[PDB]
Amino acid sequence: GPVPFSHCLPTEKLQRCEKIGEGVFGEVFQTIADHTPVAIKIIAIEGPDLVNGSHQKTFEEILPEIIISKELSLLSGEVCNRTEGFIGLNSVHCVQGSYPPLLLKAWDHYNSTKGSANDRPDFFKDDQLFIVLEFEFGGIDLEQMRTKLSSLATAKSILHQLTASLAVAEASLRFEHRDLHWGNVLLKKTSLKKLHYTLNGKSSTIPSCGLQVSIIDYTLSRLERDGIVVFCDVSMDEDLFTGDGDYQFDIYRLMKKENNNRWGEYHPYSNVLWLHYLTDKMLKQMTFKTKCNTPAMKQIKRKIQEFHRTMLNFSSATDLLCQHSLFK
Ligand SMILES: CSc1ncc2cc3cnccc3c([N+](=O)[O-])c2n1
Repeated sequence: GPVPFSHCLPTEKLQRCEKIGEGVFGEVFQTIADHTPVAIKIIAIEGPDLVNGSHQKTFEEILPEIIISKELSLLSGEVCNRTEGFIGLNSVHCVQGSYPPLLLKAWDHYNSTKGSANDRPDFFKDDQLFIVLEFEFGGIDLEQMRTKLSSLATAKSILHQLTASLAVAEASLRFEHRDLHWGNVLLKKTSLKKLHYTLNGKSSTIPSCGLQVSIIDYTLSRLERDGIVVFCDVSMDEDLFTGDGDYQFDIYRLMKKENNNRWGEYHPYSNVLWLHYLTDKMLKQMTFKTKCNTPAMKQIKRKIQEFHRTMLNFSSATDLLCQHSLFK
């Protein structure tokens, strides 16, 4: 059956919770257990109350995110198709109860300093169900790092980490992220110079430039094992395809064109679209502490422009990884 919040967040862990993120879906908290930071994603399910102005998902509607989080976490421990480029999933729990007052306290501090688009989650009764996803702490998203990266050299490492991770997932799981906006790319300092991946049994390395990328948030994602497909059917969604003000909202339209509004099919070009969006973000909205002033740097800049100009003529992240000149 379900367990109380205390099962997931004993006193200690609860008292150390800071809010780090939010969406229509719910709330993300940072905390510490065994000296180790973790992120807690908390989602209300099965209830009749609107939350942040939308209906709660049923268990059946939240399953696909649970399944896909697990599958992509497991790639860190595989052999033929191995990557750490997704986020480690420590645990999943179904929780019953009102929202812990100590989580409300973390929620209020966030609302005060940063401000929130969400309802104060203080209106839940003691029968309310939540899914609690605990992740390894993956760092801070690429959006919030807009002005924080050192040079375009770092950009190349990020795009390489992202392409390799998506390629490994393509080969293993026929995976599409389908919502890889720069909010869903996390960066973390690493003292490792090379990062390792295996694709179809063949191991290579990517220079880190002191960063480790983690792809998050599998709420729109798709994959399959033994011809069983797990996905979010957005065939009948309206709002997803009517956004503007950012290349992001074009990718929703361009995905729907590629797959003729059939979201069960495998179209790995969706990964190429998102990688083009991210490459576009690197050149147009990221600003670096050190511009390209030396000759070897202006080369890296030209190769990323060339990437941006060409990558849409590749059929998958796999095709990019193995055929694009940026990665030779
Ligand atoms: C879904 S919005 C969000 N905002 C911020 C986050 C930060 C995270 C840090 N580390 C690991 C996971 C993290 C997640 N997540 O996957 O739910 C985050 N999610």
